[PDB]
Amino acid sequence: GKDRTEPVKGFHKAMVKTMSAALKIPHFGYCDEVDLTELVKLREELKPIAFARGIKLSFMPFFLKAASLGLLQFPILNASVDENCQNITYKASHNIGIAMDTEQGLIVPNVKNVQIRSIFEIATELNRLQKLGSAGQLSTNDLIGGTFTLSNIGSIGGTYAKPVILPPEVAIGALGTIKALPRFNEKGEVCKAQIMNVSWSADHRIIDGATVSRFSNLWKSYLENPAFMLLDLK
Amino acid sequence: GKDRTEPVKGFHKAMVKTMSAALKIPHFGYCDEVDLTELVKLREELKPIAFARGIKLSFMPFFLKAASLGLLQFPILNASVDENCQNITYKASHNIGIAMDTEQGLIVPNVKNVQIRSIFEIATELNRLQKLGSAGQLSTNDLIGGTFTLSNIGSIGGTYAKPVILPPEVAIGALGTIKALPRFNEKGEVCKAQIMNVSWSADHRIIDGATVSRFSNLWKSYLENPAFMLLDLK
Amino acid sequence: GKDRTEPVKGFHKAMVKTMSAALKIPHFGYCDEVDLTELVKLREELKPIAFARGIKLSFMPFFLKAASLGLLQFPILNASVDENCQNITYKASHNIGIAMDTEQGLIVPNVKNVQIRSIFEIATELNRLQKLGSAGQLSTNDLIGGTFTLSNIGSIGGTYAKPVILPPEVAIGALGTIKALPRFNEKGEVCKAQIMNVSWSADHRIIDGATVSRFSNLWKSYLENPAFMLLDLK
Amino acid sequence: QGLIVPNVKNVQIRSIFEIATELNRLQKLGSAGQLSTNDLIGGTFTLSNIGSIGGTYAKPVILPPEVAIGALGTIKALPRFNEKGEVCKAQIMNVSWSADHRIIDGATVSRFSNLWKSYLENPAFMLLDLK
Ligand SMILES: [Cl-]
Ligand SMILES: [Cl-]
Ligand SMILES: [Cl-]
Ligand SMILES: [Cl-]
Repeated sequence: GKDRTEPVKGFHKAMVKTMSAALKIPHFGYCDEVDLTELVKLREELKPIAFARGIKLSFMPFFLKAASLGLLQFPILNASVDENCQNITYKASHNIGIAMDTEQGLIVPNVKNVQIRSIFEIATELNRLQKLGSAGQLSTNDLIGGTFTLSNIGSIGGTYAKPVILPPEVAIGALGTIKALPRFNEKGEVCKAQIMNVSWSADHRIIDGATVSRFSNLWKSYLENPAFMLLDLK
Repeated sequence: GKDRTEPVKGFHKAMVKTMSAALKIPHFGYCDEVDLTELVKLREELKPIAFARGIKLSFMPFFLKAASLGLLQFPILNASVDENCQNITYKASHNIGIAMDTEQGLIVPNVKNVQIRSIFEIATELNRLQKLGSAGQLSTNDLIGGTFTLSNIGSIGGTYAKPVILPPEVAIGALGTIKALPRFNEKGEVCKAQIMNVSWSADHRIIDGATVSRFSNLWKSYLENPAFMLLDLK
Repeated sequence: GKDRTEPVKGFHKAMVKTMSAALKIPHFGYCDEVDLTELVKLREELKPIAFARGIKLSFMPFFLKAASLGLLQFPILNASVDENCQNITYKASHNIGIAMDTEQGLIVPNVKNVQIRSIFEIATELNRLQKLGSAGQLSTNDLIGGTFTLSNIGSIGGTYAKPVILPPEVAIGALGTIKALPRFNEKGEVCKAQIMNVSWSADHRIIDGATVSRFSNLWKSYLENPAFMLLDLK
Repeated sequence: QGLIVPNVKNVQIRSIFEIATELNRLQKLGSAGQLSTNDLIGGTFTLSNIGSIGGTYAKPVILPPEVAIGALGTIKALPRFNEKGEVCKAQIMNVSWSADHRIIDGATVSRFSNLWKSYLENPAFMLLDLK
């Protein structure tokens, strides 16, 4: 009825500080659309195997593994920079953060070493981080060491977005809602295509547009043609 | 054929300062598409009732009422924040600004108290502000006290945007051109759908992704299905 | 397979400076889609004539000429601003930059005086700049005096982007991938339309929303209706 | 020179692509009669791709002291019912296993076979557990 004023208190303090720190990073946005039809079908095919094994199989495990595969080719996107971008540290480990909101705000735990983990393992670690995350039970280790972040806004809504890079990282993707839209196939006939938008933000002080674009294409070729991931997995 | 220097003077100075103060806000962007097929139809129907009552009715009053509805559920989006973001003021009134550009620069009049006004009353207030706005006669009271802003860029053109938040507000939305596109219906058949793009920017220091996304979904559902708006109005 | 730290050195130092400088600019984003079906056709009929004169004709010359035609009508976009944005210098020459990444990232040579050059002249000049750029042999003068930049991200991939303005310029545009989509014609029939996205960033300290937008529609109208460009060419 | 059987080492930590690379290598060497001791030794299990020449089914001979071997026949397009019940082009291959029945029982080879098969009938199934 009247205006209420309140302290930003406690845990809400971290977001203020994280997001303010991101003012120092000149964001270059790059977006695309990804045709996820073959992926949607694929997820359906593996749904029963993963249920049998006790896991719920979402799309994220696929996005994560493709991102990682992509980071092998473009390792500069899995790097950090110092106070004034004097120096860059390339990080061997793909510790990929998953953005979450809680009643206490923004939390980003990461799956460690995605580069040596299978899609099934990634699914398992996601379930774990999510359960812990919703019980307020994430460890310090779950939160530190993140090298790269994906944010599935698409689980609530949206198409395109402009996500905020988390210092000290240099890049973040936001995934929008998967939507059936009319699109042409190779014969030029109108099909049902499952279309997802992706939006990357990159620190343009050390990531040029070709890097992020080509990374995006590789990420996207992997998801549009899942079998392509098969080639180099062991 | 020749270069020319000029001072930024007078009313142009104000835009320099607002936009410069916005640099302190870490902007998070979130976008969506909205099916306005029922609303376009609904609007054609109310046109003559408005014309009879002396009012040009556009889409904005609907966008305004629906924003105020969502803000009731997500009042943090109608809030303000202080010098270095240590206190939130949650603001009772929904003073929603309509961003206009004048032969004089950026001007943001608002509709006071949208939460206690009807679409028709909002339309009346919009007509008043346009009369005065395009004549250069907006008054101090019409300009001040804004809590939240929408910007109808699509009255000129466009799809998505990155609007710039007006301090000390925490969010702003931009609406694109309503435009007919091929889209699937429930039966999986190809229809004409009146599609509009929405682009929100929010102060990620105190507004997380889920809040802007859920707000946006709510706003969207009020517009995709105007019937829902019926339920709670008095 | 461990971390490697490294100095940002040599040429990459320039990208850090430029992009850091761009933080002082409150970027406003405006985006749209452009129907290039006629243009694509048009280019197909011209390739032969230009191949016959020893010039590869891409889309870029068209985009450049149209931008140029638009800047004649909206000259504030081809302007520069000083230290805390107190004076605007309107630039007579349209020296449009073409953002390129080399094996050393960001290089932005420009075509001098687009306002007085033919599309064929612009193609020619773009060809000169490619030859040089990929040989790492662009000269000083090729790189200075830029007044406005285009960045054709879509020659790799992409739909929308949030490009970074290059001080002391006040605007840049990014062009996405040209992609066949299902679109209604005037009869209300589903057609194959050759669609491209454009994303504009502008310094909202001195360029307002209506200015970017109307400039964009003009540019867009020149491309959707290439005949329109004839009217005032000499 | 007759029968020669090199093996790809430690397949379980290699990708399809590395395996392909090793095959081309062993194929090259084999042709030039240049295979090393180390290439020929230590095999634990054998495949014979008879269908690079011909055949459907086969009875391949186990290589002591291994306990199993698979022969692969020619991939042929054959008419087969789909999920509906309509005739389709199906790309059909035969596999014949021989197993030392002193220690390998019928369910084992068969259950092994099914697993292999479904990996190949639904290649996406392999995506799932590779690293
Ligand atoms: Cl920026
Ligand atoms: Cl679309
Ligand atoms: Cl930011
Ligand atoms: Cl900004």
